[PDB]
Amino acid sequence: DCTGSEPVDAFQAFSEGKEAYVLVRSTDPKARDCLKGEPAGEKQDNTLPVMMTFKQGTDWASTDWTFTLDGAKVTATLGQLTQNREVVYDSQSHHCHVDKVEKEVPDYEMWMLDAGGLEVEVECCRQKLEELASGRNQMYPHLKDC
Ligand SMILES: CCCCCC[C@@H](O)C/C=C\CCCCCCCC(=O)O
Repeated sequence: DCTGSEPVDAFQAFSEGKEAYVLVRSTDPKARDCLKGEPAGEKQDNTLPVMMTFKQGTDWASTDWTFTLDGAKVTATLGQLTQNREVVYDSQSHHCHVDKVEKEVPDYEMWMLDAGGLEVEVECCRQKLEELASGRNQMYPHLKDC
């Protein structure tokens, strides 16, 4: 069945902001190499401090974001930058989840704890992403010598 955590809750999907999640799949041809998200503090009200990292060529890169959580919704802000996402799927143990990136032509992403194990859950996330983004070429951001 591949039934995951329901109802879907962004905070729960992020392991209550106690873990780092890496981007493993994306329909975005602009997806950044090694894009990783990690907690950078405790949960301020419905907001969560997050440090996003990635690699540009051989150089590591960094940015700080404020996540605003509302159920399954995630509003990420940095300066004048605002990114809206909706966690559409969340694995049983909150090991991996699938996001819809809100925009003119929406993109879909698969994030997961940076660890092995719970491979059936990983497969389920992959399956849910295929459903949401069927027919879309996928990129593998974490498979870039990260
Ligand atoms: C809080 C731990 C991180 C969980 C991962 C959240 C995942 O579902 C995606 C949610 C928000 C991602 C924000 C995207 C920010 C872009 C980072 C790269 C860049 O644009 O510079």
